[PDB]
This record gives sequence, C-alpha cells and structure tokens, in this order.
Amino acid sequence: RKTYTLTDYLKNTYRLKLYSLRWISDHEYLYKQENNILVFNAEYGNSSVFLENSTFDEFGHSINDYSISPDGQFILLEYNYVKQWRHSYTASYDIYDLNKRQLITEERIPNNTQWVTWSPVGHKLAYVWNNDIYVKIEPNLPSYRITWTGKEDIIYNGITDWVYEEEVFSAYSALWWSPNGTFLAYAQFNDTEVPLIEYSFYSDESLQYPKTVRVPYPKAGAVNPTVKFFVVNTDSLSSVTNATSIQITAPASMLIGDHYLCDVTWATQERISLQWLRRIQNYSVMDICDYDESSGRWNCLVARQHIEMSTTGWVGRFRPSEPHFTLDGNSFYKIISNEEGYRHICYFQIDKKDCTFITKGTWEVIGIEALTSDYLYYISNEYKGMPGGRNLYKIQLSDYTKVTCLSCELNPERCQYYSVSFSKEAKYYQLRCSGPGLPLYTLHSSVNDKGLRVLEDNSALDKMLQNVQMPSKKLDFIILNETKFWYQMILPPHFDKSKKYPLLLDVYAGPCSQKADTVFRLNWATYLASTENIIVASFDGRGSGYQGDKIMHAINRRLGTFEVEDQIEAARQFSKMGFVDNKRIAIWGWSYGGYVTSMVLGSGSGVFKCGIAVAPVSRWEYYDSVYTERYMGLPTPEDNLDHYRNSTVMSRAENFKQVEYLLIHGTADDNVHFQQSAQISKALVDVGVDFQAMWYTDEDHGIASSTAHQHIYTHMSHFIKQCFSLP
Amino acid sequence: RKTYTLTDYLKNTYRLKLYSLRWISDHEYLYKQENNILVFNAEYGNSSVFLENSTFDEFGHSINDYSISPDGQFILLEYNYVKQWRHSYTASYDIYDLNKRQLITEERIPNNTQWVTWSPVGHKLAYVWNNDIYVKIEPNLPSYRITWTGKEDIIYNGITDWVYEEEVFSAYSALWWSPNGTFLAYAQFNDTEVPLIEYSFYSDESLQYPKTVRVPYPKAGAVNPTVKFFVVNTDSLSSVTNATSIQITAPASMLIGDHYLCDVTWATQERISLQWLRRIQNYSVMDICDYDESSGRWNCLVARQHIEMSTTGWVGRFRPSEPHFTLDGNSFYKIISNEEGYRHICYFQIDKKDCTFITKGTWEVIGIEALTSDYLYYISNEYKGMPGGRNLYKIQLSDYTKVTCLSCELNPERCQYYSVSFSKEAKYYQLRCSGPGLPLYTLHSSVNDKGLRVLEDNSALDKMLQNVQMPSKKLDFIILNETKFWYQMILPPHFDKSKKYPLLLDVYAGPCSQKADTVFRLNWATYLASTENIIVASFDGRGSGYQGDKIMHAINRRLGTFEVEDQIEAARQFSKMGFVDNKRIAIWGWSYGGYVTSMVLGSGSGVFKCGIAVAPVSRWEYYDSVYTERYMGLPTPEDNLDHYRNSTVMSRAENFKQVEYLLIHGTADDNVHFQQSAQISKALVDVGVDFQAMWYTDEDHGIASSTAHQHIYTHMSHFIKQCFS
Ligand SMILES: N[C@@H](CCNC(=O)N1CCn2c(ccc2C(F)(F)F)C1)Cc1cc(F)c(F)cc1F
Ligand SMILES: N[C@@H](CCNC(=O)N1CCn2c(ccc2C(F)(F)F)C1)Cc1cc(F)c(F)cc1F
Repeated sequence: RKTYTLTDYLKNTYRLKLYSLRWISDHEYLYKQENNILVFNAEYGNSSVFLENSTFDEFGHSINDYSISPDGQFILLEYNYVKQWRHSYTASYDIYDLNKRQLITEERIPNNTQWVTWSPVGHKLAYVWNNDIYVKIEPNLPSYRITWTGKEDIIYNGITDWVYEEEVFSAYSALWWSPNGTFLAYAQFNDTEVPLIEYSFYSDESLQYPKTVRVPYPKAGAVNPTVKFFVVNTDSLSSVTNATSIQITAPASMLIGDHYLCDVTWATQERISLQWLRRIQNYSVMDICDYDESSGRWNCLVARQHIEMSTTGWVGRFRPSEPHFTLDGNSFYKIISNEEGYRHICYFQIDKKDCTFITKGTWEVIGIEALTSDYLYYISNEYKGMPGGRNLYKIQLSDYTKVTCLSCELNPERCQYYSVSFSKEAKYYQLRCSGPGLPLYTLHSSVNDKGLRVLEDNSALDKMLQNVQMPSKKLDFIILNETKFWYQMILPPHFDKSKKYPLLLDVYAGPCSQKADTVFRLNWATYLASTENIIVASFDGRGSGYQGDKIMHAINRRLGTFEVEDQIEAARQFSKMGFVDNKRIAIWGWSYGGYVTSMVLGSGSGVFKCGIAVAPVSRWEYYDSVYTERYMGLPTPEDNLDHYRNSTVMSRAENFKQVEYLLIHGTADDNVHFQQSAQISKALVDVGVDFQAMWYTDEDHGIASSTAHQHIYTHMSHFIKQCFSLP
Repeated sequence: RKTYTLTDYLKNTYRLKLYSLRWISDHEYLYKQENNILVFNAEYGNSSVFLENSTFDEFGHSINDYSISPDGQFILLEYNYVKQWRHSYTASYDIYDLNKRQLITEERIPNNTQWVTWSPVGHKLAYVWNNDIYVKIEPNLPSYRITWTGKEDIIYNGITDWVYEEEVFSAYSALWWSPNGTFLAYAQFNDTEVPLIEYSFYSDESLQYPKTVRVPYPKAGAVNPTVKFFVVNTDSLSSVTNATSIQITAPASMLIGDHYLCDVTWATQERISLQWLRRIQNYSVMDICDYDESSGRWNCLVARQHIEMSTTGWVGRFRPSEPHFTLDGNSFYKIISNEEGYRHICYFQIDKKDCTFITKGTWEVIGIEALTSDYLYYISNEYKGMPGGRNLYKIQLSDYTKVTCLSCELNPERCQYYSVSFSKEAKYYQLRCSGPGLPLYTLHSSVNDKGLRVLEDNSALDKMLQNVQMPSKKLDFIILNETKFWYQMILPPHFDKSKKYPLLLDVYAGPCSQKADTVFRLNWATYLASTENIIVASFDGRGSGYQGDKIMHAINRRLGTFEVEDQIEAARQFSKMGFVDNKRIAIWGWSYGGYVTSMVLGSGSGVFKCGIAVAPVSRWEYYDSVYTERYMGLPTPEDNLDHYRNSTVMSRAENFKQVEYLLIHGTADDNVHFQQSAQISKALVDVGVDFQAMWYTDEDHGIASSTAHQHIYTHMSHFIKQCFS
C-alpha cells in the first residue's frame, strides 16, 4: 500500500482539521462554516446564523480578515493585505453595519492602515495610520487624531518598530484599551539614532533597478530605540482642541541607562500595570499606576513597585510574564522562578514586596489562562513528570492544596498536549488536543466539568491515514551527569530495532526551546521516515526551557557552547542504541538551529557526514540587540566580547573539509540578514572548503511563499538522499 | 607519466614566460630583470643599468607600479593600489629624481589620486584628484588646479564615469596630451540624472552593518550621462588666475539628441581629431579642430567633417576606429568597412569626403600599428585565409600594390598569432608570438627586416611540458548555408577518432567575438582534456567578428537569437563527426557566454545534458545602455521592445527541467548585477525547476580573487565530473 510521500507534504494531501472560535459573551462563540459566520450557544447547543456567505458577494473585494465589535453592532472588514514583517501588515478597512444592512461610506478608515482594534466593550475604533493614532467613537463620525509626531522609520505611535515587534511584544500593536473603553494606553518609539540595515529587493522581472530596503535595526551593542508611554481619555475628545495625552515615565532605577517597555496590562478601570526592563536584562521593575481623578494625572506609587531580578541569567522565559489581577485589582497572580529555579505562580499583594507561591514542584507552569473569584486555571507540564506535555489544571483560591487536573485523564493515550480557550468570566471552555494522537477539539463547562460535546475529532483524517504507512513517534529521555534530557524520534513504519537506520538530527536548541514534545505533526520529517526510512531525531539539551533555570540558564553568556556540544553528544547516544548507521548521520536546522547545525559541522567531531543550514546566524554581532544581549550581554571588552568572538561559525571554517554542507538563505531576510550566510560562504571559500549553496530571491526568514516552500524542501530532500545514497 | 591536473592550473605550475618592454627612444627600451630596471640598446645589443633593485629597499612601501618621464629625468612611483572597476583605481604617488638621488618631499601628489600621466615630451604631470584636474610643470613646484566643478558620482573631470570606462574608452583616463605638451585636452562627464545601482558589500567579518555601494549606472533606455570637451594651455598657467579652458562643442547633427564622445586623437601640435556618436549608434561624425592662434579659440571646420554610418548595423567593431595622421597632419588613415562589408584601411584627405582603400579582400585589418613617411604597418587575418590568425604586414605608401608580410614565414608551424610593439618613429619593432606553439618574443629592425635576436623562446617551459601528456588543438571550419564557420577543439592526449568522448561547449558568442583562434593557452580546458578526457569545443557563429559585416551584423537588433541557435547547431555537427558521446554534451560560459549558455539550456533542444552559467545576463534591460543599445536599440514599443522582451532567460524557465543547471554569481558584481542571476533563480523556483546555485561574497564580474578563483573552478569541475560520471 501507499506511503507518506514528499508531495503529500508539499501539496498538503492529508489535512489536519482545526476548530477556530471567538468568544463574544460568557456563553456564546462564533464559528464560520461554508463562509457562513454562525453563532453557537453553549447553554442549549442550538446554533443561529449571524452572517450568511452571500452577504459580501457584491462587496467587490476578496475579504482577507474580519473583526466584529464586542456589542455585535459593527463588523470591521480587512482587505488588500500586504505583509510587512512577522506580525506587521498594512491593509484597507471597511465597516459594515449589522443593525442595518449598509456599508459605511462616510469618514472611512484610510488606505494603508497599519493597525485597527475595537474597544473591549461597545464599538469604539482605534487605528494607526502613517505612524499616528486616530480614534473613532462612532463608525460614521469623523476621527480624532491623537498623535502628530508620527514619522516613517523615525517615530512610532501605537505601533512597534522592527525590534519591539519581533523581540518584545510579539505583535505589531502598541495600543492598550482599558476594560471599559475609557482610556487608550499607547507607546511611542523613537528610532532616530537606530542604524539601518540595507538590502536589495528585486520584485518582478519588469522592475529595471533593484529597490534598496532600509529598516531601523539595532544589532548587538548598537544604538537602541527609546520608548515613551502615554495614556489619553477617549471620552473627553474635543473636536476643536488637540487631545491631551498624559505621559507616564519610567522609574529612576530604569532612567539610569537604556531600557525597554516589556509589558502593559490593565488592572481595573483606572489602574494600569507596566513592566520595564534594563538593557542588561537581569533586572525588571513593575509599576502600578492609578488615575488621580482630581488632577487628571497618572500616579505610580514607589510603595507599589515590584522588582524581578536574577544573578544566574535573564528575567523571564523570553520576557517578564504578564500579571493576572483579581476583580477588585488589589492583588495579582504572576509566574516567577522560585528559589530552586522552577517557574510557578506567585500571589502578590499590591503593597507587599514578598509573594506567596500557590504551586511548587520539579515542573513548571506554562501560563495562567483564566481567573475567577473561585478558581485560577493554568497549564503545566506536571502530569507524569513529562516536560513535553501540556495539561489544564484548576486551583482553588480558598484552598491551595486542592488542585484538579481537568484534562489529564480525558484521553490519556490520545491526548497529552492541551491548550485552552475560555469564555467571558470563564463559564465555558474549549480544550484543544494536539497530540500524540490526532487533534481533538472538545467543549466543556466550568461549573461541573462535564464534556458537553465533541467539536472536532479528525475521524475524517483517521480514515485516510489507515491506508497509509505512517511513522511512529517515540518520546524518551537519557541520563547525563545525573540529569534527565528528553529526546524524540520519528521512527520509520515497521521499525526493526535490529537493523541499522540513517539518522537526521532535527535541530533548534535555542534558549528556552522544546523540540521534544507530544505534539502530532505532519511535516518534512514524516516523509523522511515513511518513505526514505530515516530516523528524524530531536534533542532538548542545556539551554532548553520548561525544565527549570538550572537547565535553561546553563547557556547564559555562553551561546554556541553547551547547546552545540549537547547535540553532538546526543548523536553519540542514539548510535549507542544500536539501530543507527553511524556512517550516515546528518544534521539540519533553521534560524537558531541553522547556527547550531553550522557550529556542529565545524566542531570536527567527525560524527556527522552532512548537514543543512537554512537562514543561520553566523556571528552574534550581526543579530539584533534585544535577543542577543538577553543571553550574551554587550559585545564590549569590559562585558562579554570574548564569548562573542569565540562563538562564530567563520572561525570553525577549516573543519568543514570533513563534511558536506548545504547553506541556504533568502536574499530579502529582514530577520537574519543574508550578511550572516555571506560571511560563512566567504570564510569557507577562503580556506578552500567546497560546499553547497542556494539563495532565494526576495524571500524572508520563513521562505514561506508557495513556490519557494516547495523548491527548498525538494532541494533539501535531494541533498539528503544523495548523502545517504538513496535512489 | 604525469598529466595536466587541476592544481597545475590553479597553482600555476607551468608558467608562460613574457617579455614586457617600454620604448623610450627610437632605439632604446626598458626591461626589468631581478627587480633591476635596465635599458637595452637595439643598435649594438649592449644593456646598461638604469635603476638597481636595492634603490627602493628603504622606500618603506611595496612599489605597486612605476612610470618614467619621457626625458628620463623623473620616475613616478605608484603604491597603495586600491582597485575600483575594470580599469579604474585609486593610489598614492611619489616622484623620485633620477638626475640626483632624492625623493621629492615638496608639493607631493595627494593620497587617493585617481589618475596620473606624464606629458609625451619632458616631465609635465597631469593628475586627477577628487574628480578635478591638476597640472604640474615641475615635480617639486605647486600644482595648478584646472577644474573646480568636480563632484563625486556627479561630475567627472579628466576621468571616465562607469559607463564610459567600461563601454567607450576602455580606460579610466579622460585626459589627452598634445604631442609637444602644450595642450591638455580633457572630457567632462555629468551623471546628475543617471540612475544609481545599489548593492551590498560585506567586507571583513568585523564589519557589523553591510555597506551599500551606489554607482551611477545607465541601464538600457535610461538617462545617459552628458559629455563636454575642453582644452587648456599648460604653458600660460597663472599662479594668481584660474586657468581658462576652451570648450569645443559637438556638431549640430549630434546636439539634436543624446550622444557619446567616442574618440580623441591628436593630429599635430595645434590640430585635434574628435569623434562623436549618436545614442542610436549607426551614425558617427568626426571633427578636425585647429587652434586659432590670434583669438585663442578652437575651430572645427564644417568642410573637414567626415561621416560614418551603417544601415545594416552599428558603426565600428565596438566603436569607430582611431585615425592615424601623417606627419604634416593633412591626411589620415582609418579602418572602415567597405562596400562588401570588410574592414580595411581607407586613406582620407582632410577636406575630401571620399576616401581611397589601400587594402581589399575577403579578410579584415585588425589595427594600424605604426606610420612612417615610407611605410604603414598593420595586422590582419589574411594569411592562408584564417580569421583566427594574426600577422604583421607592411604597405608601401608610394605603391599600394606592394605588400610584404614580415611575420608570415618566420616560424609558420609555431607562430600564427602576432602582436607588435614599435619604437619611436618605427625604427625597431618587437614581434610577440602567442600560438599555436609556445610564445616567442623576437626583436627586429624595420630598415632591412632582419631578426636581430630572440628575447624569449620559452624553452624552459618546453623542457617541462615534454614530461606532461598535453592535449592537442585542432582549428577547422564547417560549412553552413554556403558560409565558412570556424571552430576549435581541445582534444585529449592520444586522441582516438574511433572512440566516443564527452564534449564541453566553451561559449562566448558575443557581438564581434572570436573563440576560435591560433593562440596557445594553459587554462581550465587544458585540465579537462588532459586529465578528464573531455573535448572542449568553441565555435564562432553569426555575430562573431573579423569575418565581415555579413557575419558580424547578423545578430543586429536580434541578440539571443542566431548566436544562440548557432551554438546548438555547432554541437550537432560535432557529434556528426562521430567521436562525440551525444549522451554527454555540456555547455558553459561567462558574462555574455553565460547568457548564451542559459538561453541554450532553455531552448529545449535536448542536445545538452548540463551547463554552467557564470555571471550571466538574463534580460537586456538590466545591462548598461552603451553596450545593449549598440546592438539592440532602445527598449521602447516604438523602437525594439519586442526583441527585448523575447530574449530573456526567464521566459525559457520551463525547459530547464530537461537539464542540470549550475548558476554562479558574485554578490558585488558592478558590471553584470546579481539582479540578473536573482531573476533567473526566481523564475526557475516559480515553475518548480530544480537547479544548482553558488553566490560569491564580495566578488566582482571576474571572480578573480585568489581564493575565489580556485574555489569556483574546483566547484565547476566537480559539477562537470558528476554530470559526465
Ligand atoms: N526572534 C526570536 C524569538 C524567540 N521566540 C519568541 O519570542 N517567542 C516564542 C515562544 N514564546 C514567546 C514568548 C514567550 C514564549 C514562551 F513562553 F516560550 F512560550 C515568543 C527567534 C529567533 C532566534 C534566532 F536565533 C534567530 F536567528 C532568529 C529568530 F527569529
Ligand atoms: N562590456 C563588454 C566589453 C566587450 N569588449 C570590448 O569592448 N572591447 C574588447 C575588444 N575590442 C574593444 C574595442 C575594439 C576591440 C577589438 F577590435 F575587438 F579588438 C573593446 C564585455 C561584457 C559583455 C557583456 F555582454 C556583459 F554582460 C558583461 C561584459 F563585461
């Protein structure tokens, strides 16, 4: 019978079904079926039509995305989507009235709008255009221009610059609505002295002269952007006077040097939490700012400040976690690393510096999902002591020793990886299963925890996969220096433990990474095991996350050392298991993985025959400040220049004579610039090392465009096949 | 015994010996031996020492180049050479006194100087710095700044901009000395509205942010640079008044539209020849400008203008040829294409429009080398009717039917390719042989044409090569449509005509190209034949030069058509000869050849298995105006846009599924921009064609840096070997 071919992955023959819902009330959500936006009731189960598929056939545009106002009165329509960076994009927007049946022609949202968002209650609109903020109380009324200083590539109002979008906020939006819709908090970013990265873009063959793309990009040690935080009142907006934005300044302990705004979370209607981080990211300060109703100013009390610091590494996983405030807003829950280095929920009092841990163990809390007056819902990797697993737990606020796992025993064989979506005030929740079996989407009630109905069970895919020879997934660990280190193997169908298989080491190994988990995936690895009979192994060594600060902080100020060595060591241990042809061991990676892959191939360990590095880092001085400095500090002789110069791929150029090497990079990569790969290629050419190259015209860090995605995975398979000697 | 390996080519194991000399007088030249600059007398044969090797041991710098003043008084010393483009470079210069023994410390020539040149007589210095011209009568005296308008990337005084350096003058210098040293003729280039080409340069690993390189570069149909010509008097230079440069303007027939200054040749002490060319390069006009001694102005007479035009193509081979004036300066000799399309010497009279051809036939004159009152010396491909041959001929000025070949019979088996260097007033000449045998350098006298002595015979190399199994070279023709088309083959040692060999088609095929000649070469082809037993074949199809305008002008307004088809057709004829394994035919090329290689592999002819394209053109709108427009006209719907859009490599993307393709490009290529290759790779990725890629960080159109040159040829050999199994 059939096997999982390359075309099955590239043309996406066997699709995983998802269930994408948005809660609007405490018992109602929305799902679109056959382009018909329906509203599903959780109480009874009866589904009503909210918007029919033929409503926008005469709209004249292909609707890219939609956003419905929380009061169910208006529907924002995104079209003409032009992707910028990872999360950022410019588009055109039209507002449609749901109360009537008319498209609003008056005072329309301008073309090339950067970001648009509704207020949490009602139908107020805040949008960023030309780096400036505009507010609209009614969808047909004129817009109140809040900011005036917005300038392209220089000043950013309501939106993040490149470095804040990618490395800090993980989004384009730098606007924050108050729970009522009274205040619009926003950040301002000044990129005046931030250096530009410049690269060519070639566009269509029609374009005669290549366009140079300039982006404000702070590399390691370079001049960072400055940030200012403002809050404006959306109600008292004069049609004859420019709106007054009250600036909140950072603490004096932060104003000493360079800093970042790394969190904005509203507590109540007049209480806002802010978190600041020093450029050397081992010190963090939280502010709790109240609104002085008489003066109209914002006051953050020094007796309300909370400090987060570490001497073993950086603060947070990638940044300090978000606080979760109780209804009154006098106390917040937050994930902090405890004295033993494990990340658990600490219960804070607004005025008291010391917090009380409500959870503890040799495991970690992933995220706080929902908070009621009775329960706090969180996800953790506690169940069976497996870091690669995710489960929903509930904790009693009146009794911290009463912990109930709501997902652990639902389908123990099929489901070990959970993420959850809660309704307003956490009345009903959707549990989404993602592995090791096929994805399972179920709806549940919080009141008595009964499984009401199965939303999606992927039985349609299950029927298809019975006809195909699928690979098996093994998740186990090995003991090194009295420590458990988890690995995962994609083993070929009919895996014979007595035979010798070729092994490909799938690599990321970044700070706080997890390549070994229980997730069910249909990727390139699936093809290589099912068709080419190759074991695709992944290993979480030192520096990987969800295992405590002892493991995660091991690679602190030492990027390109332990995490690189552990991947080599893992390969030795796999061949010692006896089913690995140690004459055919390969290694591949993307992004950070490409860097480790490159570092490994140049270590001279002789363990690996060949390797593929796709869009790799080659030198930490080439990558952005926020990321690099978080782990490596500053590249100055006074700080950590020694480890910066010692961790380059270029210095390990000679050892590449031992290996077959394929370097791949997109020419329009804004994230990891072609420069990185260009320095590697040059280094190898200098010492007479032969290698393989492949550039991708006008491709970014994802090489994600349909035709390029297919071409790269085709080209890589060909490289792997010839390295392993496969017809 | 041993074979010619890859390392023999890459490490240059077997070196060809050269003999590089510069004439200073009518009977004296200079050669440097063991770093000792000697002066060799042609009259007696006795060599004298001019400058010893230890003279500049305490100089403190590695001497990059030297230039000696004509009067033998001073020696210019180039150091700190920083290459810019093909011919252009910035350097530092010191002047050393030969009369005394002292380095001049007063009024030194500034650092980062673009170009420096002596006057033809004496020791006057003209140098270009920051795009401005400076004159120095004495090496120790202050400098007279002629131009003041010089601005980087905008205004060019005394130096050519990118497009003029590469495509027009074939040099960086835009300065022209008068025979005495009285006048300094110079050109000014305005690049104000010329568009910029922008690419990244990565430099050392230390450089944190890549530098963007901006170059004024006019692509096909884009805004061209404007040109202004000036002449200044070098004698009447006031130390208190800015020098007056007299502007010479172009004819009214040229000022109607865009034009180029394409030639500057001095006739006498007060007579200068200029040649102008329309943007549509099928019309040319020459001016003869005299100096009005009373007014101080320059006057070019309307009754002295000579017109060159063609309706079958472009004027000249790459540009209109240079005139060769007689001693009095009332008549000049020039190579013109005759009525049958063959390029021969036409004798012009300053006032008379019609010229008289002194040579004719089914062959072409290559270049006029020297002119005396008795003889004109020229090189032509006449001997035995071989276009790939070069021979020195002399013609009697009193009798045009009296032609003598001075080189034809010297060593007929060893020597068929000659270039010549003449002394002042052509009293003695050096003949340099370059093939098919080993290079032979001989000194001769013009008076009675006896071979005085052998300068270099490469017998040292001959001894080495007897121990090595060398490939043989065959130069023959094939007849297509009643026309001879010459090809050349690098055949493996002990070539068995009954066996089947793999064939690599070495391609250029550009307008006025010649890949088939008698030259002896030790290249990559030598390795592939000697070690890998591969026939490396080259074929001169339509559009190739030195065979008449019928052949050369065939690809007019049709680039990427006939010349591409003829390379495919040539491969058929080679396999028809029966010693070619038609299952293993490859094709490779550089520059224009890379474009043809790419076009061929995308023709779907199925003749070729694999191919390598190194720094190729992909679309003619991407390459510069002067070159592209010379052959293709303007890329406008009114002109020739149809042929522009039809000749792209991108449109032939689908057919690449049939072939293995290796695309190579240097990232810092100013000539053929990485854009060209980037558009190919994208096009193939779009239609799902798998290929092979290889970029080269901070490499130009030559990929000539030591480590990169070795790496590319290693990488290409590996690709060829696996394609041929
Ligand atoms: N830009 C970084 C981003 C790191 N990941 C990251 O910010 N997130 C992934 C998961 N995550 C995030 C915040 C909190 C988490 C979680 F807690 F781990 F889940 C966002 C990744 C990256 C690393 C390189 F080394 C590189 F070269 C490029 C590159 F994009
Ligand atoms: N720019 C061209 C230059 C071609 N050669 C050239 O102009 N000369 C060499 C021979 N020559 C010249 C004038 C007269 C002659 C001669 F008569 F052929 F000898 C100048 C080379 C080139 C062509 C391409 F198609 C391309 F893409 C890049 C490139 F550099």
